[PDB]
Amino acid sequence: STSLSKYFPHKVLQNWTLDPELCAQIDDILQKFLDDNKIPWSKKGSVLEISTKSITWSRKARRISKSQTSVSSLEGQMKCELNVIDNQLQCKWIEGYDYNVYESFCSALARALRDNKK
RNA sequence: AGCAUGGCCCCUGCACAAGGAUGACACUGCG
Repeated sequence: STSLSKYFPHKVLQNWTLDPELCAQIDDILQKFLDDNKIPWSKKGSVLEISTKSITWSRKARRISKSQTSVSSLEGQMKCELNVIDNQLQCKWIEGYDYNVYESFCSALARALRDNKK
């Protein structure tokens, strides 16, 4: 009953159920989301890799960029894999130490899924 | 899939704050 991770993030796979019309539009939704926020990504087979060096989708990030700030970046690096298995969209966190960037990306992705579907 | 704690995506906001909305959530505590 060891606890060497008594406060580490214990959720690393995020899943979203997808109806037929989501399953059909998942590709255009994903491309829009990723390219409208300038998010680096590449195809690694049946899987997408996202490698970010800084948060670029946050409202805070928009405030920092659209404003001339002394530091024009909110850094924090993270890698994650996007997949579709069993009519579910999965995002697995595969690299990084800051969980908040990965959960921030997940929250924005979830918002994208609710918006471009309704 | 309760209550507390917390942050996340979105809105207001020069910064720090403080709100608002909302859905997906989560470290641990009551247990």
